[PDB]
Amino acid sequence: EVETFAFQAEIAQLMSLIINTFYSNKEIFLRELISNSSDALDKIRYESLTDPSKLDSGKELHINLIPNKQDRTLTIVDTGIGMTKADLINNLGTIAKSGTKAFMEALQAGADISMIGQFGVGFYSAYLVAEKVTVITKHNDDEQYAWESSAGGSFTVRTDTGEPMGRGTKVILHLKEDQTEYLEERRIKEIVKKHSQFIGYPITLFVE
Ligand SMILES: CCCc1cc(-n2c(=O)[nH]c3ccccc32)c(O)cc1O
Repeated sequence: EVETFAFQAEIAQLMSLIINTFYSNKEIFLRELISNSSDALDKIRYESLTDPSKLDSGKELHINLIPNKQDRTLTIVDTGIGMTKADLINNLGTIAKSGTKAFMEALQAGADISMIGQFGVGFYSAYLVAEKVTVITKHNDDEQYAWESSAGGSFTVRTDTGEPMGRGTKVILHLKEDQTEYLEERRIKEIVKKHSQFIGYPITLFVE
């Protein structure tokens, strides 16, 4: 059972802009995804202060970076609060309609694509380097779901019965053929040190 949805016009326009605009500084996609993981981890940390049972689905708060050269994928895994099915469908928990508007207005006032995260739509910077993105998530209040999109105006949502996660979100980037540098250990280390050196959770870079 696969459900197919149309992106709202503003989000489809944002995705087309990220895919078709000439912009060389693509590495910022990783900072944006680590930042989103950190926000998810802050949220489960805060909720767990008053209700420690929210950590029954996993006490470890961390971020893993998993490159796979054979599949040409870079996966970012976190054990944050996760997302419900309703949040996935509602632009992955983002204010994507108003955020896209504010980002578009900023771009005309002197901003560049690297400032995308300031408008709450940093997730979509994944399309600077990925031809397809799969988001697997598990929130304490819902079942495990997989969201997927190759852009083109639509996304799918399905239940995910393979590999239960416990709690959190997994973003799988199916890299564009000319963006395989982001699977190289030295390149990932460089980007984490440059843009994410002070994140408040352990970031483990897996090796092959
Ligand atoms: C999948 C869209 C963006 C994104 C979102 C999340 N995320 C969640 O899964 N729950 C969140 C609650 C607050 C902030 C970000 C959250 C994440 O853990 C990683 C991630 O890359």
